[PDB]
Amino acid sequence: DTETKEFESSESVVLNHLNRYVFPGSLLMGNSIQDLNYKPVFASLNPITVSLSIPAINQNTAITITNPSLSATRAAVYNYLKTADFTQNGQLSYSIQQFSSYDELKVAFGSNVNSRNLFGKNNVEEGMVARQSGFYVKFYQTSFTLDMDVPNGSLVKDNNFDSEGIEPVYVSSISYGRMGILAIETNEKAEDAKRIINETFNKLFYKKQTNFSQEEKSFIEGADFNLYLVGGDGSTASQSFKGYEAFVNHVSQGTFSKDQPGVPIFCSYSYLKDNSPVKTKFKFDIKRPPLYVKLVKENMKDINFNDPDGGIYDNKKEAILKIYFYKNRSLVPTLPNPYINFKIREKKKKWQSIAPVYYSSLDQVPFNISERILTKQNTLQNIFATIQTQDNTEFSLISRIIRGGGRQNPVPAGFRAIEINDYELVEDSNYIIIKD
Repeated sequence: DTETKEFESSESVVLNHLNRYVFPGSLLMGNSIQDLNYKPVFASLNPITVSLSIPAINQNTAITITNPSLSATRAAVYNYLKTADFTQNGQLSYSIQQFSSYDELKVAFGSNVNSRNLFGKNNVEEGMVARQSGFYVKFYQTSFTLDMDVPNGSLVKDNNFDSEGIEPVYVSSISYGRMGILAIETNEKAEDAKRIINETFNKLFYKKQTNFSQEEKSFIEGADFNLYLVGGDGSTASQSFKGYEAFVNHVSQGTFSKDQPGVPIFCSYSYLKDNSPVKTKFKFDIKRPPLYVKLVKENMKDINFNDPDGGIYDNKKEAILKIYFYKNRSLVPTLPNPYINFKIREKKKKWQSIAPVYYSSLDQVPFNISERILTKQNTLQNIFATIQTQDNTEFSLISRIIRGGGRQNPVPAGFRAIEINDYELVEDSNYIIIKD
């Protein structure tokens, strides 16, 4: 049981192991950019004119690459920056979004990249956020950008090239600098997590401060972090840590220079055919995670109405039945999923006799048995739900035993009436029962 999700991207995050294919005019297979399995198309390329923008200082220029290539692009940029003003920290930006599956981070990367495998995932719970709440933070510093002009005709010189009948594409714009995508898992509630996360990032990443409150410090020390960073310091896979000082080192601004001016962090593509912009429509399915339910008795009351002078002892046991919902076996609370019908079995054991019957055990009583199933639905407002079994009360009778021999032989023995109700969850295809 999955959830299909569709998004469209005109821009892709450049993974650390692929930045060699990302430069202005880089000609690639039209079917190799969606899964980041870049396949260069070998062709003779014409000169290109690209606009170099340093948005942190609000400056722009125009460099020319006669023979498009990564080396010519590196040489062109440096030989401009070595004579011009540049930036140390670039243009900062971050965006905070909640997520439940690491497959949803595909959208943050703007491609059909195996995001869960990239973040160390890959039951379906393996690719699911474990703690109460999950948020990812896409933060980046843009040092400079390269944006091609529309070619005057074709970017290619000769149409004699092997693209395997696939209409090729070429890298038409690139943004350079440093980018991280930080997954955060907190047992805190989402409203509080989102606020604490925004507050701590405006402090460290933006303002470079570290005067966190104890609330924010406790959030950091108790949160699970998993970062994928694109940069000179970037790994090919994510990195899972759990530390404040580790949090402060990683979320901190990076530095740029004329010798290290930033790596390709995201890029856009055009078609070689008509020089039109490229946009991909993606579709991925999120396997719905399981629902765990536990039946519990609460507000339990054991009442004894005893008449030792008349040899009658009435013991009534009661409780409020309650089902609790969880997203995993670690009892992380969750709001129930819509349209699940929670089923509770009531097995009743009833017996009575006008005259005391001296059974040595309740396993000897000839009980009259009856069973029914209660059904609870539409409970999507709380991480638990009360199970009503009677009229005019949230309490359910667990036990009701009256015994005794009467005024004559006023012993606490014999049996006059027994009613015993046993309760359990009924197996369903939409939830897994947890019974202690």
